[PDB]
Amino acid sequence: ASLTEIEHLVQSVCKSYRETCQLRLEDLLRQRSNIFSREEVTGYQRKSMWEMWERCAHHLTEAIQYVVEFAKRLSGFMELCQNDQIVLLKAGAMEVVLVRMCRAYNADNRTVFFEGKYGGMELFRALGCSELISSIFDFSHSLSALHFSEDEIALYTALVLINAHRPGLQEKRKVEQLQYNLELAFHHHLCKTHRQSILAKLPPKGKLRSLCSQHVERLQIFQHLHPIVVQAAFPPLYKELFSGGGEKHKILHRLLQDS
Ligand SMILES: CC(C)=CCN(C(=O)N(C)[C@H]1CC[C@H](c2ccncc2)CC1)c1cccc(Oc2ccccc2)c1
Ligand code: NA
Repeated sequence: ASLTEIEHLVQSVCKSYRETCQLRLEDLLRQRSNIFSREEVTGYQRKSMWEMWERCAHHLTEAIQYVVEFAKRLSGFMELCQNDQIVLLKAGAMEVVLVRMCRAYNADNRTVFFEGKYGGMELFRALGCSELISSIFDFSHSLSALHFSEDEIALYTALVLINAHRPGLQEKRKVEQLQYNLELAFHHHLCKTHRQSILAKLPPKGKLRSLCSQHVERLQIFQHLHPIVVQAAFPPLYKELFSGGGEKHKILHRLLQDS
C-alpha cells in the first residue's frame, strides 16, 4: 500500500458509512429532550417478556441489515470469497451495531434513543436480562467518553468487521492485507486530526465478545421459555445469526447476492 492509497481509503470508508449509517446523528441529537415519561416507562415495564424480546430482536435485525449494506460497499469486502464474507458478518455484524449504538446514547442522563424517545435502563426491565442490559449501557457509556466523530466510527467499525482472526476464514492472508490497510487508514486519520490518544482508550476486544456471548446466552434462556414465539415471530435473519440451530435458513447468502 501507499500514502495516496490510504488517504483514498479513508474517504472511501467514510463514504460507505455515510450511505449506511441508518440514523442521522443530527436527528438523534435533536431528540435528546424527548424522553419517555414515567407513565410511558411503566407501560414498557408492563409489556410481556415475549413481546419485548420480539421488538428488540426486530430492532437488532433492522440495524444488522444496514451493517450488511455497509460491508457490501466497504472497499475490498466483496473481493473476498463468499465463505469469508459470511464468516466476517456472522461474527462482526452484531459488534458493529453495538458500536453504532453510542450515537443514540446520551451520557448526560444515561438514556438511549428507543422507539421515538430516550429512556433509561429501567425501560427494558420486562426482558428479564438486566445484566445484558447494563452491559450494553456501560459499553455505550464507555464510547461516549471518547467523543467519537462520524469519520472515527466509520473507520473503527470497518476494523471491527475486517478481523483476520475470526475462526473459519479460508483466505486468511487476504483478510490480513485488508485489515492492515484499514488499520493504517484508521491510524493515519487519527494522526492527521491529532486524535491518536484514543487508541489506548478503545475498549478491549473481550468487551464486545462478552456482549455477544451474553446475548446468545440470554436468547437461549428465552427460547426455552417461549419456543413458539421465536419460531413464529422472530425475524429469520435473527434466528440464523443467534439461535441454535437456526443456521439452516441462508438469509445472509441472499442479502449478499442481492443488489
Ligand atoms: C435492548 C436494548 C437496550 C435496546 C434494543 N436494541 C436497540 O436499541 N437496537 C438494536 C438499536 C441498535 C442501535 C441502532 C443504531 C444505528 C445507528 N445509529 C444509532 C443507533 C438502532 C437500533 C438492541 C440493542 C442492542 C442489542 C439488542 O439485541 C437484543 C437485546 C435483547 C433481546 C433481544 C435482542 C437490541
Ligand atoms: Na454517546
